Amino acid sequence: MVDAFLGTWKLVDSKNFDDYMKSLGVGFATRQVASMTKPTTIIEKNGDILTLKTHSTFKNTEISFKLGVEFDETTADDRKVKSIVTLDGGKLVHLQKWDGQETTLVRELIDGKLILTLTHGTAVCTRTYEKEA
Ligand SMILES: O=C(O)CC1CCCCCCCCCCCCCCC1
Repeated sequence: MVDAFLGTWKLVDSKNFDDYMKSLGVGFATRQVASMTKPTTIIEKNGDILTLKTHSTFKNTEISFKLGVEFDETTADDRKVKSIVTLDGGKLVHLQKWDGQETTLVRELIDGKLILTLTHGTAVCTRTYEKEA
C-alpha cells in the first residue's frame, strides 16, 4: 500500500533538522549548508522494489530496497548502516542501525503532504514535502 507515497516531492518546511544532524555528529559546516538546502525526494516502485532518490545542491543519495528486507546503506553523512523499510500504520518506516545506535525516518501523508519525522537520541525533526506534478 505504498502507492500514495510515489512521486516527486520538494522540501517546503523543516523543524529541528540541525538538532537531528548534531545528534548524529554531523560537523557544523555541513549542518550550515544542509540548513539551507531544499532536497527533492523521488520515490518509485518496480514490482516490489522501491527506489528512493534524494537530490540536492549539496548531497545526493539513492537507495533501492524490498519492503521488509534488510539492506546495507551508506547515508548522506557517511554512516554505514543496516536498514529496513516497512509499512506500519500506513506510514513508511525506515529504521537504520549501526554501532548499536538506531535512527528512524518515518514518512506519512497528512492532507496530501508528506511529513518526514527523523528521530535519533532525543532529537526529533519534522520535514514537510509537497508533491511536484
Ligand atoms: O530526506 C531528508 O529531508 C533528510 C535527509 C537528507 C538530507 C539531504 C540534504 C542535506 C545533506 C545533509 C548531510 C548531513 C546530514 C544527513 C542526515 C541524513 C539524511 C537526512
